[PDB]
Amino acid sequence: DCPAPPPGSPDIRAIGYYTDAARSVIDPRLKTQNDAAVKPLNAFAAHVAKFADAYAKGADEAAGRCALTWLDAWARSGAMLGRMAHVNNDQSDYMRQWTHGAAAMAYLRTQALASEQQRTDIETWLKRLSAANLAYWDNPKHKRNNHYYWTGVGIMATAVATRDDTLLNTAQGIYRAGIDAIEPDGRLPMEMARKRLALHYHDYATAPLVLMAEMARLQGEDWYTYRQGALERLAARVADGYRDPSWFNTQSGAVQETATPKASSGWVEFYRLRSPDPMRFDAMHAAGPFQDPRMGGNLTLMAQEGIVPLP
Repeated sequence: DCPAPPPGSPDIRAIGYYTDAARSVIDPRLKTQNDAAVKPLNAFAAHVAKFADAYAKGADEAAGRCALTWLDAWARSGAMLGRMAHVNNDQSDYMRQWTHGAAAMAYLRTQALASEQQRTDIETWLKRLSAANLAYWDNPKHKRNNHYYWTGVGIMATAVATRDDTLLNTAQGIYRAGIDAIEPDGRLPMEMARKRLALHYHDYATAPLVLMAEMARLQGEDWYTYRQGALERLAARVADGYRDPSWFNTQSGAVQETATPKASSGWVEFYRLRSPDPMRFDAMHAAGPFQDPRMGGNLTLMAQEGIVPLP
């Protein structure tokens, strides 16, 4: 039975929860407040990915159609296309970026089940979300860290699902901006500035980059050839960081928070298949399986079976 979706409100009212300039110290009451405010967005993402995962298992046409029912409801309500309410930061825009990515990823996986009506309304919505999220970054002040790279997930998934060569080129630029930002020692300076979370955010920056390159495979393109060796350096630094945080400790100036690779760390499920040295990523692979609705759902199964299930 396909549950009723949350309201697809045009407006988003998120609240930033970091207190320091490095955006590494969390106010627990602001975080709890945000989680309540963005509950319909996280619930939307979690369900459409749940439904896409179940469709991908086979013999569950119904789950794929339930994902589409949710997507079509939010598309027809103009969800997230209204006001991005500013409380103390741009958290509302960050949510639109992540939720667009989850929505476009789910559509990419389930569109074979979509009626023409659903295709028209969802794709129009996803293209409007792509234009809105991209326009946010037209402001110079907004620094293009991992939030920028995650914006490429929704743009890329929309591009592949709609066969929009223009959005494809926009997504490639976002991917390449990330690859271009990798320094010769493997670091991403804006993620290295997050102190105790430097490892966490190098991990979180690698995830959309890898996902974009993997979606490019769906159209026969090998984006891993761009600046050959840069992504490998970044990805290896992350894998090494979970083994031993000494290098991140030294370059960030802070002792990294102890954490097991989880969720969006599942970019490793794909990258271990692309790396010339897969054994570097066995430790991270062993922490699987990995699931993240913002990346389409079960990364462990998608790496084995493909992002888009066979119709």
